[PDB]
Amino acid sequence: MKNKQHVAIFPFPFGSHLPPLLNLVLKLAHIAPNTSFSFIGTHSSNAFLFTKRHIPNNIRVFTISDGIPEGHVPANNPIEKLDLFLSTGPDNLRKGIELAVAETKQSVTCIIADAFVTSSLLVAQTLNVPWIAFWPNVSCSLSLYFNIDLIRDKCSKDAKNATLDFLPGLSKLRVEDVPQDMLDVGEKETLFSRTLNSLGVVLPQAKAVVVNFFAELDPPLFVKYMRSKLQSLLYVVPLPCPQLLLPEIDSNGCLSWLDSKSSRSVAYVCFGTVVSPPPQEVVAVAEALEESGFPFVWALKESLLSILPKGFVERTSTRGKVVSWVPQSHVLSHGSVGVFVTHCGANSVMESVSNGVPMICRPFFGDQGIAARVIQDIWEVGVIVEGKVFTKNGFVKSLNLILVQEDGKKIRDNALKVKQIVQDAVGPHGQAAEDFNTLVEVISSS
Ligand SMILES: O=c1ccn([C@@H]2O[C@H](COP(=O)(O)OP(=O)(O)O)[C@@H](O)[C@H]2O)c(=O)[nH]1
Repeated sequence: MKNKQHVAIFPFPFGSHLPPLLNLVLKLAHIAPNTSFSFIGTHSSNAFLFTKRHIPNNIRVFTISDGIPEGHVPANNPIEKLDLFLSTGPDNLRKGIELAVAETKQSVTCIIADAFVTSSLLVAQTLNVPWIAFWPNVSCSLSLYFNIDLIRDKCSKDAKNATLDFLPGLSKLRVEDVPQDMLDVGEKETLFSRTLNSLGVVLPQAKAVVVNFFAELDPPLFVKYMRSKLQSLLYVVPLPCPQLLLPEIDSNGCLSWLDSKSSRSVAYVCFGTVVSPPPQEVVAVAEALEESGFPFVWALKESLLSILPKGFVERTSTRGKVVSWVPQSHVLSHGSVGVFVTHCGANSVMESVSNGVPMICRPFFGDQGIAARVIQDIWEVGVIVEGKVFTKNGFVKSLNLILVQEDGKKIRDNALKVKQIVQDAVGPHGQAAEDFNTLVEVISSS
């Protein structure tokens, strides 16, 4: 009998949403070489993922519109391109289905999609195939979308430090941690925010929800609560499969520089690929790093070099490296790194906890605030920077606490314990290995 299984995949075609989904598809394609996987992105997302990359013969890449008409120039803000893509609706996605069907000569039997591409659920329903939602954001934020009215009410009435006890397992979360996106009502709403707010209604329609994280790290009560809301909740280990990686390079010599440093002594600083930090906070980070005396690696976009203090890079040249880009996952895996100063993007957080590196957190947008709260108050593997924004004195204090002070010992110890938990979770007999098998069988059975 001819195998005719054919999975169509729709990433949210933007930045750090891309590698985690390719990673899952590579693992699925490897274990089911007789199954077709059709990865449907935009011209820009495909260039981002596939330019210098060999892919398995059962993965094929297709291109759909990004929703930016020729001639249009989006404003310099992270949401516009997201809105324009989402505005293309299910018909754009169905152009991708068409291309995949024409190439494979196989009808689609199953769709895997980043949960933000809610239009692909309509596509799956039209085709009468299961829809599998992929969740690469902070795992704990799933609960928010089932409690929007309660959350809005509490954020409008109660104190900023009031806890969200009505969320099972997440009583440590506070009003101040809530994504502003989900509170905005009226002109401030965007197609993006409206799409995320629909997740409470969208996600229970998924055959399964696949979380790009470790179940062992989420509060068990939160996991139980989410199971009660979904048809199936699966946790597939987010660590990279062999074929996701390129040969590691180091054009800045970060790793060799780190080799010259002592165990857990270096502060690694990075705000990710999206955050445009306030210039005043960039200056504060520099002043604090210099004042602290600690060795540091700061991955900083080169457009921001002009606003660093005059002579800062030069004065700190013998103890610090300020560079445009680093192999971050390999930097975080280096024994010399003692703290990660982060915006708390989900992928950065994953890389940090899996490598036993404690964090100093300054969440900027989206669900970073949720991640920061989990890091400080649940896992207890880091702190939210003193004052909630970078200041020279506050950041210096946070650096001292984690890197050197006896008062930071508990956090340092916890980071190591969490690393061991992750190491024990990725084993062949782990529940995550079972969840992966479960997902493979959903695809097989489709
Ligand atoms: O100099 C850098 C800066 C970032 N990253 C990677 O970019 C991703 C950042 O995604 P995250 O979800 O942390 O935040 P975002 O950039 O999407 O805000 C992570 O995989 C980082 O390891 C990197 O490799 N080198």
